[PDB]
Parts: sequence; C-alpha cells; structure tokens
Amino acid sequence: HWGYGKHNGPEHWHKDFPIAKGERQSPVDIDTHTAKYDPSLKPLSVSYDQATSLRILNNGHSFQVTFDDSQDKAVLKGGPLDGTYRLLQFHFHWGSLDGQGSEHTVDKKKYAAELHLVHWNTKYGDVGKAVQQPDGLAVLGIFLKVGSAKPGLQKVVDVLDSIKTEGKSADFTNFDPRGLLPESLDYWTYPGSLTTPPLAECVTWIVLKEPISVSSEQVLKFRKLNFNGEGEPEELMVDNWRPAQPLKNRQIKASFK
Ligand SMILES: COc1cc(C[n+]2ccc3cc(OS(N)(=O)=O)ccc3c2)cc(OC)c1OC
Ligand SMILES: [Zn+2]
Repeated sequence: HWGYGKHNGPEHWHKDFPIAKGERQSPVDIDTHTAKYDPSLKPLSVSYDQATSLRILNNGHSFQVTFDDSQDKAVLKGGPLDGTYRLLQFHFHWGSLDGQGSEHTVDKKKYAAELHLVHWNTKYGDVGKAVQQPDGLAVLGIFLKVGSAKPGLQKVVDVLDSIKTEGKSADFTNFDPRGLLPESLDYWTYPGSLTTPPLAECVTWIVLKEPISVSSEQVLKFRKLNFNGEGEPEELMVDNWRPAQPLKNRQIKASFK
C-alpha cells in the first residue's frame, strides 16, 4: 500500500495510479517571475462563519479535521471559481526538519508545512462525483513557516496526543477554521490534481502568497504522530509531502501584481 517510505513513496505511486505521470499533476514549483498577473481574477470569498467541525482523525498518512458538508455552511466562492464549493476537511503536510515539508514551493523555497482546506463543487451533489470532474474540487493551500505561535492552531495541537496512531479519531467540535488564515488573501492559481492517491486531476489549486507563522513547539507536535497503527513498530509521521511535478502545458496565474 502506498505511503511516503523508500519502498512505497511518491516515486512508486505511478505503478498503482498511472495518472501520477499525467498532464496536470500537483504540487508544482511556483516561479514568481513567470506567473502571470490576471486582473480578471476576482477576490476570494471565504465564508466560514457557520462552519461545523465534526471529528479529527489519523488516517495513516496525515491527520484531518472533517466538517459537516450537508448544507452550504462553510463555502468558498469567487477567485477563479464558478459556483459554490463546500468545505469538507482540512489536513497538513509537514517535514522532519523546518526546511522542508510543504508540497508547493515558491521559487524553489520549501516551507515547514502546508495546510490544505479541501472544498467540493456543489453542482456535482457529492464529493465522490466531484473527484471525477475537471472542476470538481478547490483546495486552498496555506504555507507555514516557523516563528511566532499561531494561537488559533493550538486547539488542534493539544488534541494530537489522542490520535497518535493510524485509525484513531476523536470528537472535535466548535473549531473555527478562520483562525488559520493569513491577513491577505492574495493568491496564485493553477489547474492541478490531488497530491495523494488516487491523484485525480480534478482540483483548482488556490495557493496563498502570505504564510502563517507557527511556533517550533507547535510544529514538533505534528512530528510525534505515527504512520503505524497501535501495537506496530513505531514510525514517525514526517515528510508526508509529494515533490513538485512538471508544470507541462499550464500557466500559473496571480491575483496580484
Ligand atoms: C469525505 O471524504 C471523501 C473523500 C473522497 C476523495 N478525496 C477527497 C479529497 C482528497 C484530498 C486529498 O488531499 S490533497 N493533498 O490533494 O488536498 C487527497 C485525497 C482526497 C480524496 C471520496 C469520498 O467518497 C465519496 C469521501 O467520502 C468519505
Ligand atoms: Zn494535502
């Protein structure tokens, strides 16, 4: 089964998921001097005031927080998007060291982690249908750098003890994802894919320019999670990131000059 090890990591995924070598794979390096400013791009509209978080879960490749997506409560619209996209979950990718961990890079610069807020296009009725469509998902990507603590992340950090190993989950209600956003919503956007299997090419990526800062004590709490299930050999959950993929016939657009 796929993972991030020497014998089952990203260089192996194409054997089980041939689309790994496709035409619009993610993540990519964002070359800031060749991205094109597009003044026709609208500002993002993030409406998370009514968000309802449900559960936090160790799925063996990351941890994720899931939201009620049975109504239009927490939605994303605007930017490069047509229509309304509902927030489903968020999760992180992080490194073993502070110099790596993000999936996207900016001028080859790696950040310590990357936050993905996953949304699906309500036109398609359910997330399983949306993953089959070129515009089915919109993932909002936020870089993390190590510096001052982010207070809005601490309630995530404090519960990770209870989901240390694969398959553990816990109630995680009343979490407000607005505490994870930078002050600016300036962004880059390009058409791309899921960065884990099944690697479906169904994603409009929206990558924010402005990182958020997190403290060294916060990020190293991420590094104490396990890939393994309970009662197996311990293998720390670090470096759960896919390296940058060829841009091929794609243009990265910027919302800002
Ligand atoms: C709600 O979770 C589901 C996710 C999915 C597929 N899915 C959605 C979002 C994903 C985001 C992913 O990560 S990322 N790094 O590209 O943002 C990786 C795999 C994903 C896979 C299918 C489902 O069946 C209908 C689901 O219902 C349980
Ligand atoms: Zn992700």
